[PDB]
Amino acid sequence: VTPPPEKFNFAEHLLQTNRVRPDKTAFVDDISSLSFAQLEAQTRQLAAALRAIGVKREERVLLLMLDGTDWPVAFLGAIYAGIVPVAVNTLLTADDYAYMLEHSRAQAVLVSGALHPVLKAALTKSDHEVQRVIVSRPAAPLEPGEVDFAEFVGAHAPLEKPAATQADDPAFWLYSSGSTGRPKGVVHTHANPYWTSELYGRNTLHLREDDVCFSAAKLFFAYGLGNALTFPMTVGATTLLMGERPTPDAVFKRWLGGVGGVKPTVFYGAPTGYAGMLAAPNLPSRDQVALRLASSAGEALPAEIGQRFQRHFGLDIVDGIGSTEMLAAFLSNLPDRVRYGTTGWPVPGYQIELRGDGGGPVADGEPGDLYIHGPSSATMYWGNRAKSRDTFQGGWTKSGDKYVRNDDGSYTYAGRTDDMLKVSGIYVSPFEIEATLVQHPGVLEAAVVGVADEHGLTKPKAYVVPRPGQTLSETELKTFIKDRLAPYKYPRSTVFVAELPKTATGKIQRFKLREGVL
Ligand SMILES: [C]C1=N[C]=C(C(=O)O=P([O])([O])O[C][C]2O[C](N3[C]=NC4=C3N=[C]N=C4[N])[C]([O])[C]2[O])S1
Repeated sequence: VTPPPEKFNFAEHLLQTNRVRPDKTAFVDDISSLSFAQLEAQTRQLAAALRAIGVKREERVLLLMLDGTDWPVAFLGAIYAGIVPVAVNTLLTADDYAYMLEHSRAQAVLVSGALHPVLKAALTKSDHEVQRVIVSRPAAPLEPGEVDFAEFVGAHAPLEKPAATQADDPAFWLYSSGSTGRPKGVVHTHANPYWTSELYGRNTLHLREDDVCFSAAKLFFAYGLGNALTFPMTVGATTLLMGERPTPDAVFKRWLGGVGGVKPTVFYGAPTGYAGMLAAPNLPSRDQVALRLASSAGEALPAEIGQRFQRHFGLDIVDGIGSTEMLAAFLSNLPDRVRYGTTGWPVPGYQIELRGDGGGPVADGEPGDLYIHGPSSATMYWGNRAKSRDTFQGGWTKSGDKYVRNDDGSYTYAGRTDDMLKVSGIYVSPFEIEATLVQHPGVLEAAVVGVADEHGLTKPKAYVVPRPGQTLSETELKTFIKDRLAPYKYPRSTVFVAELPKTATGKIQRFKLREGVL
């Protein structure tokens, strides 16, 4: 793979690549579609619109939008103008967005109408620098100053040339959370999604022009950003986007060609999603779908889920591990080489290290801390030098995982080194859940650990000490957590206990809870 030139604008690169297929569908969702030509026009018109309102090169804008054909226009349009889009989760609270607006110093916000209310709350309570709010598909009247995304794009002539960016300049940000502290702004360069899209999308998955890509993982996830934007645009594939929550019925409807007259040939999701679909009553048969490749990421794929998917569809699930910091997978099974119970082999282009307790090599079969050296690594966490020093160490990126290398060169996941839990393939901090539970007036203490469910998938499990003298029923506690935590963070069960095992210094002995002692 030939490195990108030093003068390089990722958005312009993706546009140029597809000037050979102007009338092929680039993106299609429930209500709209965009050829590569139409996408290029609207991308460059949005870039001009953003510059016209005074957003200058290297400044950030907040991109808070459901998956839809407007999403890649917003993302590539900012990048084409040398403006840095900060692409964020659509299921967060006003407080979360308030912090992101201040931390990013976003100068404009591109928001889906359905998300305007939470953004309104975030703008009102924050010390933001937002100059303009641009609402894609408004769901309510427009407040003074705000503009409709389609009118905004339609009102400016396409920018004549891209910003003269370098390949190592920041191009976009994603946020990722550790076990405590604020979400971390992961800064990715113009080069990084070129490397992931060439090394993984093209050379590992073998995506191609006649593919139709469909990702249960949303575009604001690093995984989804590759699956359904950078990978397909790199090979000219057509991408199906879906705004709504990715339930089995929603997914099946798309698999069967219920949207845009296209049937997906490549599907991406988390193992939890695959388990959910395999259990659905209306699982399609192979003759009904056009899938040729099924990708999985976010959490380890239990062998039995892959085996059941293979037995039903005649297709393996290809399990790879990536991270927000590395942007896409660096360890992966191959489409024609799958070993269930492992994450496969290093992606060519990435060097992998397992380090022991002195930082040195570990022997095959023993766990070590995983570190990755690859050309797609994020450069830093914006504004957090301490965590950046901890993570990005002179060419090597600490993943937070432990892995075991097998005799055939494959790698088996062996857990985290930080307490973080991956539930439905999404980061969850047990300390957040604990902190939420102890604000219930009936809870004295709480400890949360991860437990494998019947399918081998990790879920939170809560141990709660009731506050003496307070009626506390499981049902009232479930309702308490319903409106305070996103559903994927719900504890699978809650065990009420009279005490928690504690050292003798006030620390909960969480491993005894993992061990089943209570
Ligand atoms: C491609 C891709 N990108 C991204 C991803 C992810 O997931 O990211 P985040 O959120 O940052 O996270 C990371 C983590 O998670 C986990 N995983 C993933 N994948 C996997 C896993 N594990 C196991 N296996 C697999 N496949 C870990 O922890 C990491 O570090 S993807």
